[PDB]
Amino acid sequence: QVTVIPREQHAISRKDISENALKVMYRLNKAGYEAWLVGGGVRDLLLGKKPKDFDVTTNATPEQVRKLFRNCRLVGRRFRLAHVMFGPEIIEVATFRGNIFGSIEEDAQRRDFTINSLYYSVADFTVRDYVGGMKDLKDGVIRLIGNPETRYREDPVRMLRAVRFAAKLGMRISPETAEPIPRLATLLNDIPPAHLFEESLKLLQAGYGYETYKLLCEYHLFQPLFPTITRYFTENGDSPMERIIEQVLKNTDTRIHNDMRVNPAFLFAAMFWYPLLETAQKIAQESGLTYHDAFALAMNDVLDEACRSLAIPKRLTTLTRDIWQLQLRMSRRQGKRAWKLLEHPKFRAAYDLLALRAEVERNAELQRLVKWWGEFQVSAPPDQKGML
Amino acid sequence: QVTVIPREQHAISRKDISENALKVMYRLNKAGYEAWLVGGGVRDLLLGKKPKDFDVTTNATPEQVRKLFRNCRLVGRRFRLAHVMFGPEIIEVATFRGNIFGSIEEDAQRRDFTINSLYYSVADFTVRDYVGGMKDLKDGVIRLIGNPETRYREDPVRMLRAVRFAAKLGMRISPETAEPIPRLATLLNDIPPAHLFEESLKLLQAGYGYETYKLLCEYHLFQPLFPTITRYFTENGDSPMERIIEQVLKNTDTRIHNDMRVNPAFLFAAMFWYPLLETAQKIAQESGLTYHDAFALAMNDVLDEACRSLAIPKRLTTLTRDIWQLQLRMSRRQGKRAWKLLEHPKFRAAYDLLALRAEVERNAELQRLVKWWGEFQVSAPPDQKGML
Ligand SMILES: Nc1ncnc2c1ncn2[C@@H]1O[C@H](COP(=O)(O)OP(=O)(O)OP(=O)(O)O)[C@@H](O)[C@H]1O
Ligand SMILES: Nc1ncnc2c1ncn2[C@@H]1O[C@H](COP(=O)(O)OP(=O)(O)OP(=O)(O)O)[C@@H](O)[C@H]1O
Ligand SMILES: [Mg+2]
Ligand SMILES: [Mg+2]
Repeated sequence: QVTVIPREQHAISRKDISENALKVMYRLNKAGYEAWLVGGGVRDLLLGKKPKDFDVTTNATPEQVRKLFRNCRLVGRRFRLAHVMFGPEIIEVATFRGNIFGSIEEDAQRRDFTINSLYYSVADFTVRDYVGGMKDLKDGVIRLIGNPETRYREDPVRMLRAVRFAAKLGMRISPETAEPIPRLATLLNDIPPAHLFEESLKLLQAGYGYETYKLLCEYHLFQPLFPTITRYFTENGDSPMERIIEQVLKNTDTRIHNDMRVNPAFLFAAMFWYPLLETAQKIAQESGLTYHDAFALAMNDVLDEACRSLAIPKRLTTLTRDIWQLQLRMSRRQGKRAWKLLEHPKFRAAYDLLALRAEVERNAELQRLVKWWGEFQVSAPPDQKGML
Repeated sequence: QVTVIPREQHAISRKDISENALKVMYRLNKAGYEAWLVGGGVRDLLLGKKPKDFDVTTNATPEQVRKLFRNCRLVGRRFRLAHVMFGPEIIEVATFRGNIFGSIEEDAQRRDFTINSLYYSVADFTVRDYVGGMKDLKDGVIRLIGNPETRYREDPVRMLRAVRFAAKLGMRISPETAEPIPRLATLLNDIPPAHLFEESLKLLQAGYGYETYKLLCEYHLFQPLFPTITRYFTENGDSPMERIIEQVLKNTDTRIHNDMRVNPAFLFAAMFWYPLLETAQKIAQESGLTYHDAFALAMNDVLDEACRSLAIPKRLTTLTRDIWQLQLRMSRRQGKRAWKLLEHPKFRAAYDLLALRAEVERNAELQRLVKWWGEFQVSAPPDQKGML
C-alpha cells in the first residue's frame, strides 16, 4: 500500500498545467485550510492528457467557504459543493464527507471508482491514494470502491458510469466490478426517467458513443433504457437499424472530436427511425387508414413508450417530430415548396437522416433523392429554379 | 370631374377581400365618424392583386380615436397615425389633414401619387377619386400630385418612392413628374443617412431590385446613395462588379417571390465587394503591407464612406465584414480548420458570395472552390473526413 506519492515519482503532474483554480486553493491554503484537486482532471493529468474539469475539496465547512469567498462571484447553492466563477472557467469547491463532514480518507470511500478518486495538493505536490487508484490507473482498470453488489443497489446509475469510463479511456472493468452488472441491470427502471436522460447523453452524445454502445450491449444495459429499440434487434447481427445506430454514433463521434456541435434531437430521431417505420407498417395494414395519418400515430406511441424510460424534454421531441415529418415531405419529388422546406430550421438534420437512411439501406432510389437535395442546396437561385 | 366610382363599375374591390380590419371601420362608422381605406391596398385591390397592408383614414380627432378604442389593443405614439393590433395584422388609423386637419378632399392632396390616393368606404362600396387616380391606374402611370418641382424639394425622398412604384408596378412615370428628377436628384445628400438606409431597402430588397436599379441608374438617383459604387462603373457596361450587382439583385428578387428570408448584410457585401477588392490592391502596393493586413484597412475605408451616405446599422456591418473575411479563408485550401468554418453563422452567405464571384468572373480557379465547398458541405463526416 502506498498512500502518498511525491511529485518526483508521480507523473510530473506539473503545477503549471492546472490553469488558475490555483487561485481558488491558494486562498484556502492561506486561510488555514486544505486544498485538494479531485477526480477527473487529476486522473487525466497523470495520464498526460488535458483535464476537462478542475474540481476541488476541503476540510472547510460550506459556511466557512462562504465567508472566505463572500467577496467572490459564487454561483448558486446545492448542499456542500460551492461554485466559484471566473467565467468560461468555473471551479467546484466541495467539502469532504464522512457525522456529515469528515476527513480526506473518509471522502475517498464515498467516491465511485478508483482512478476517479485521486487527490492533488498544490501545497505539497503530493497525490493521495487511499484506494487502488495509482495502480488501477497504470494497469488500465476501472475498479469500483466498496462492495459492488451494494453500491449498484444504492445508486444503480453507478453501473452506467462504469461502462462510460470503460469506453472513454482504453480501460477494462475489474472482474468483481463487472460480475454484478448483467444481473443487476434491470435496476435502472427504479431510476427517474430524467436522470437517465442525462446519462444517455453522457454516454453517446459525448464523442465516444460507438465504443460505449458496444459496451452497453455487452452488459444488457442498453435494454433497460431503450426498450422500444432492443426489441427490433435481430439474430442476424446487422439489420438496417442495427447498422444505422452504429453509424449515427460513429459519426456523432467524429463530429465531437473535430469539435463540431451536435443535435441530440437528431441522434434520437435516427435510432428510433426504423422502429417508427415498423409501427407505421402495422398501424397501416391493420386498422387500415391513410399512410400519412398512420405515420403520425406511430410517432405519438414510439415517442410515448420511449419517453417512458428516458425522460426526453418536450423541446427535443418536437424537433424530432419535425425531422421525421421532413422525411415524408422530401420523398415526394415536387417543386415550389422546396424553398419552404430548404428554409426549415431542422432541414439540415433532416437531410442528414436521409443521408443515413440511404447509406444503410443502399436503396439507390434514395441516394438518388440524396444527390438531388445535395445539389439543390449548394446550387444558386438561377439553377435552383431550373431544378424544378 | 368624375369623383365617385360605384362598386360595379370599379374593379369590384370586393368587401370579401378586406381583412377583418373591417371590424375597425365598423366601430368608426357606427360611431358617427366616417372611415375610408387608402392607397397601398385600394391600389392593389383595384389591380386585383392581394394587398399587403390595410390603412384606414378617418375624420375623427386623433383624440376621438384614442377614446373610441380604449378596450382595444392599440399600440402607441405618432401624431395622428394611430395603431391597432390583432394577430399578424396591424391596422393603421390616421386622421385626415388640411387648422391642421379637415375634409376628405383636403387629405387627398397631401398624398404623394395619384393611385396611392384612392379612397374606399365599406359603408357604400364606392371609391372616391380626387386625382387622376382611377384613369392613371388604368393607364399605368405614376404621377406626383401637385407641382413636382416644389414637392420634391419639400421631401426629396418622394423621388425615390416615385421610382420604386415605377418598377414595382408595371408602369411608366408621368412626363411632368419625371423631368425634375435627374436635376433635383442630388438633393438626397441633405437627407439623414437614416432615412436613406430605410428607403434603400424598400428599393432593392423588396424583390423588385433589378427593375428598380434599371431606374435608379437611368435617373442618376443611384449615385447620391451609393457614391462608392457609381465611381467604379465602366462605360463598357460589362465589368465584373457591374455584372455582380445585376445578378445579386436578380437573385434577391427570386428569393422574395419564393418566400425565402433574405439577408441585407449579404446584399451589401455583394455590391461593395469589388470596390473592396480594389481599395485593397491599391493599399497593397502604395504601402508595402501584407495582403491580409492590407485587406483589413480597405474594409474600414469602404464602410466609412458608404456609411457617409447610408446609415448602415452597426449590426449589419459586422456580419458583412465577416462575410468578406470568410472569402480569404475559403481561399486557402484549408485543412482541419475547415470544420470550424463550416460552422460559421454566415458561411451560407459567404458561400453564396463565392458563388457569384466565381460565376461573374467566369473564373475556373474560383469555380473549383465552389464545386468543392458544395460537396464538403452536404457530405457525411465519413466522406467529409476524407475530403480533408
Ligand atoms: N452517487 C454517487 N456516489 C458516489 N460517488 C459519486 C456519486 N456521484 C459522483 N460521485 C463522485 O464524483 C466524482 C466524479 O465527478 P464528475 O461527476 O465531475 O465526473 P468525472 O469523474 O470528472 O468524469 P470524467 O472522467 O468523465 O471527467 C467521482 O470521483 C465519484 O466518486
Ligand atoms: N412625407 C410624405 N408626404 C406626403 N405624403 C406622404 C408622405 N409619406 C407618406 N405619404 C402618403 O402615404 C401613402 C403611402 O402609404 P405607405 O407608406 O404605407 O406606402 P404604400 O402607398 O402602401 O406603398 P406600396 O404601394 O409599396 O404598398 C401615399 O399615398 C402617400 O401619399
Ligand atoms: Mg462531480
Ligand atoms: Mg403606412
